[PDB]
Amino acid sequence: EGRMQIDEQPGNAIGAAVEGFDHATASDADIDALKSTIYTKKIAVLKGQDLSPQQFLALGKRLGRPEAYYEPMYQHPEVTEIFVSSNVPENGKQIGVPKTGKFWHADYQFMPDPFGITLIYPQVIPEKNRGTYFIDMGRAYDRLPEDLKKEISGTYCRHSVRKYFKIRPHDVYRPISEIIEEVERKTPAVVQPTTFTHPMTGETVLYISEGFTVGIEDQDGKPLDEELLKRLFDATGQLDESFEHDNIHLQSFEQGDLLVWDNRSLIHRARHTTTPEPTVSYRVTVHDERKLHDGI
Ligand SMILES: C[C@H](CC(=O)O)NCC(=O)O
Ligand SMILES: O=C(O)CCC(=O)C(=O)O
Ligand SMILES: [Fe+3]
Repeated sequence: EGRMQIDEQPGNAIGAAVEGFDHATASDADIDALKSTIYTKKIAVLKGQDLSPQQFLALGKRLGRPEAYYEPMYQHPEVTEIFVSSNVPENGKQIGVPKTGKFWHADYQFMPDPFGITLIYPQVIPEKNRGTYFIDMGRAYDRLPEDLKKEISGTYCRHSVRKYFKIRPHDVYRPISEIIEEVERKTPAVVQPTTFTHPMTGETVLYISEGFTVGIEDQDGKPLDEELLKRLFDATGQLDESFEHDNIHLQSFEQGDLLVWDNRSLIHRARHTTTPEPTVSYRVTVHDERKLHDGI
């Protein structure tokens, strides 16, 4: 340690900026303070990071245990644990996958054991149409009308990647039904309580997203009408295509920034493709000292 400085946004405003962070030299107390900022301010922006892919993984390893993405076409060619979102060819070749995350989601919400912390290190940043949208789903839960809180009490949700699974090069010429069935086998839909208690803060989190949450079911396992999910998406801001809803936060960044966020509390989305500007980002996703929630 000696010079990491965390500047948290005041009051209830989301976010924090972190100056002087060096993952190779930060103390244990520095790391614990950064993690507390992540869980309470939700998004920590590390400033002035000039890191190789290997150094980025090393930074993630200070915060938790990295997990590689289960579909390897997303993986960086040198570092399996880095997920690459890219639409800039390198020597004419596609690296990673283009145009990822164009829907509201929490990362790995369709998997049984999601990690708690996402790290994004932007490489190529659109000049005009840059940033990622976020909604804090604990704050969104707290803002629901009381009767809507009651209606989801006791319920469970089903989450699946089936809508947004991306076709891979080796899928060409396969019948689509075989791919659909392979997705159901490899990544079956996962049931979770509709709300859970955040292990680090005690907040109640509404754990749903328009992109991955495919059904809601009662306290006894019987499917409820998806009109309930639509009303929850509506109330929490996930159906507002203008992105002006009060719950929505647009997180911008500049070169050298590195975003670290709470993947229990937040859902996120890419912006509309209103410009032809490219995006390249590297992502590391880490498990911290607790499961996503205590029922895992
Ligand atoms: C479906 C996405 C990948 C993609 O948007 O192409 N998975 C992100 C994640 O849930 O970690
Ligand atoms: O969830 C996905 O589709 C993968 C990409 C992603 O998580 C993101 O772009 O934020
Ligand atoms: Fe994502």
